[PDB]
Order: sequence, then C-alpha cells, then structure tokens
Amino acid sequence: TRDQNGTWEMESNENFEGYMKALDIDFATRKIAVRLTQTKVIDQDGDNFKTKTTSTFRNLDVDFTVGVEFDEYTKSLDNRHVKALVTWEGDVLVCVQKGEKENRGWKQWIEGDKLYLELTCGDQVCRQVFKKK
Repeated sequence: TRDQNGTWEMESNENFEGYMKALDIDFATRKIAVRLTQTKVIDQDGDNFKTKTTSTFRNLDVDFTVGVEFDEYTKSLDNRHVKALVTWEGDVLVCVQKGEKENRGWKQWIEGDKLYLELTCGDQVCRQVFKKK
C-alpha cells in the first residue's frame, strides 16, 4: 500500500546517534534526541503530504507534494539547505536531499501494521519502526 496516513508511535530507533553524528549534530543534542519517543502524524491526500514528527524535546514539520522538488532548510536538525524530492519506487516513498552531505535522504514504507523509516547520511543508516495508534 501507498497509504501512509495515520498517527504513528515509535517502537524502535536504531542508530539515530550515528545518523545525527553524520549530520554534525552536537553531542548534547544527540544525547537528548536518542532517548525520546517520537510520534509521527501523516496526513496524506493524493500526492500531498503533511507530516509532523514530535517528541518532548523538538518538533519536525515537513510538507511536500510527491514528485515536486522543494527547497528545505533543515532547521530542526543540522542547519543546512537541501534540494528535496520525494517520489514512489513501488510502495516505497523515497526522499533524496541533494546538498553538501552525500547519500542524504530517507525511505519510508508500510509493512503490515508498521511504518518503517530508514534515514541515510553518508555511510550511516538509522532504522525507525512505528506502529499505528
């Protein structure tokens, strides 16, 4: 399915530390970030996505239209400008963030009752698993 609608609760968060370090996020921020449960809300209407990922610490709001390039300023993470593009590869939602960092992006897909999100930066991969609430 390409339907990723819902309120999603984080089950696990593997190598978030490595991904953030690859993004040059400072030590103290990483130490807080790695321990927090995230909730991801996805409002998907055709090709229009509105997503909010939240924790006790920080919020990440990102909206996009599939197949439409958009500029991003990654204010909630490393503070960089990237050219982002989200597209479908089969049932996998694929984001490439073109800019300074190589192999920067993510892939997101539904398997059964779970949402999987794999974030990449350089040689680092963070794997997050969410279940629907």
